Amino acid sequence: GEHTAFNQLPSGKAEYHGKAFSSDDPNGRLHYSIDFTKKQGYGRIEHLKTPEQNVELASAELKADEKSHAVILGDTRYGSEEKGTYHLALFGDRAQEIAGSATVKIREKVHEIGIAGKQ
Amino acid sequence: GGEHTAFNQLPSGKAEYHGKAFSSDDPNGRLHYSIDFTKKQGYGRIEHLKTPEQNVELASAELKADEKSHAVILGDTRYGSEEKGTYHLALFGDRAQEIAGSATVKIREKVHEIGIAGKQLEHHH
Repeated sequence: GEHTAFNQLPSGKAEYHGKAFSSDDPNGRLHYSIDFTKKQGYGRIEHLKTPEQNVELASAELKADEKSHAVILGDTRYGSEEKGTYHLALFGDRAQEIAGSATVKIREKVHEIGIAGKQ
Repeated sequence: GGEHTAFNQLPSGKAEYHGKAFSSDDPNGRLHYSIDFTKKQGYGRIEHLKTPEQNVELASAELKADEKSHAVILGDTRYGSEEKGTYHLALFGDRAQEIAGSATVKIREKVHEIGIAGKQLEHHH
């Protein structure tokens, strides 16, 4: 439901699975891990038909945005090279859900990928 | 080519963006978005998604620099004037030719993620 407030973050670690969908491919999958104690998250997009869109969602810090909402802003990578960025927001009293998006630049073309996951 | 617009490379005037709005179950929506570069404000709307409540207003929000000096917009999503969530956009190209990001819409305690992307259709001063 509501955005998880940064100063209301649950304790420990969480694992998320869900969908990754581009404008022409609704069939990708998201895997994402959050360590609430270390304030860190990372994951990956998989199963999109374009191999280069199956990016690593590189290790990034869990921080507050200007509305005090718990967010993660990180880099997207493919073969260890930076391809763009991703933005995730946490939802629920226990950060049960994550949603946001990722960009992947392929041959000077930017691809926008919607991402969503649940514990 | 395809790089983030640096906040100090922003054009002036106003630009209109048209493009796609796509949820995990509906790839056929449309984005309309206006950026007033002089006032550093943007707003728009999502339309043509089959679920009426997903056709949100992307409320007026500030155009600012992110931590990498990239031009971005973070604002609220609304439907019937009520807040439904938030949206984020990033600007791409040396003249902010494109925008891409996403919007969240909460419907009956369920959060819906909508991918959004647009290209400059019109620019005036």
